[PDB]
Amino acid sequence: ASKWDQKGMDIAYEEAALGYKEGGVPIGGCLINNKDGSVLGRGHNMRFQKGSATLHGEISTLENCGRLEGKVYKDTTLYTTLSPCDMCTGAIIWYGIPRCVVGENVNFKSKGEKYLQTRGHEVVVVDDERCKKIMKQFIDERPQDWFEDIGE
Amino acid sequence: SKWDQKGMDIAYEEAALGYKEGGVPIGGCLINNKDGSVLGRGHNMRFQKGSATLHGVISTLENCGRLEGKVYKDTTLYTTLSPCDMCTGAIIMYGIPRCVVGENVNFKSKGEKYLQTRGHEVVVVDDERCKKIMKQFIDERPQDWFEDIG
Ligand SMILES: [Zn+2]
Ligand SMILES: [Zn+2]
Repeated sequence: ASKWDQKGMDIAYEEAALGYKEGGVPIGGCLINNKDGSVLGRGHNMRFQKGSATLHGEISTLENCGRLEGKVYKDTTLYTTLSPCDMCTGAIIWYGIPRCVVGENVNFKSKGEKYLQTRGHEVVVVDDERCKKIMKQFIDERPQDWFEDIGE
Repeated sequence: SKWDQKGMDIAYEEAALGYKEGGVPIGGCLINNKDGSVLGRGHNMRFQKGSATLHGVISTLENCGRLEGKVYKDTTLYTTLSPCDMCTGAIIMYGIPRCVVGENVNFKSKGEKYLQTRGHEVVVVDDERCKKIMKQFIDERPQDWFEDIG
């Protein structure tokens, strides 16, 4: 485990909770440079905040980093409170982000988690209970909104 | 399919429009398969908005707005260039069954095959207009191109 994992998941959960407060889906994340622990960006799901079909927590996080050179992505970790969907898996693959740390994969899991390993990326599931609890609360109280985010 | 000509004409329109704005000439649109209605269209906004994620497919899907998951299940996504792993994942996640690609000569990624692997139909039309405009951008601005896909 990398020394910044605790920092990364803390920030990612902060983003998920902030997003929950604003009325949206409690999925957050951030991008951390593995060398020195700098936070390149952070964000949360913007489906309800901005009416966005594409701004998942992982995409929002990457957009909030701005355009980075390819070399930067190559030594980063992306932290996300929920297991990534097929789109966010593709983003991680496309940018070449070597490490993906997942809060939990209990309330949601896609084929992207294993496809990340197939494409050579390290996936870490921490099984964070704070993430599980906030995500389970949203699902339980707004289930119809929940199925829209995963395109069911 | 009867809308393929219309869909590629719109996607090319978007790509040429984005080229005139100074951006990457990659455009697309989403078409409902039953009646041929355009659900949304867009182009790559990398240079227009300093965007890391707003590829032509992602831009196109953003411009449709939030839709019910079932709407996507009988649509076709048109794109002027073969999609990257990210746009491929968007097509997979949303359940868009059909993808019509203008050309995969100037660019082709693992996402074309992965799309078929995951049960989606991928059709490459080898449009010459798309190849021409994309080749031009690559030849005029190879450093921007390689900074993006290299
Ligand atoms: Zn996602
Ligand atoms: Zn793409």
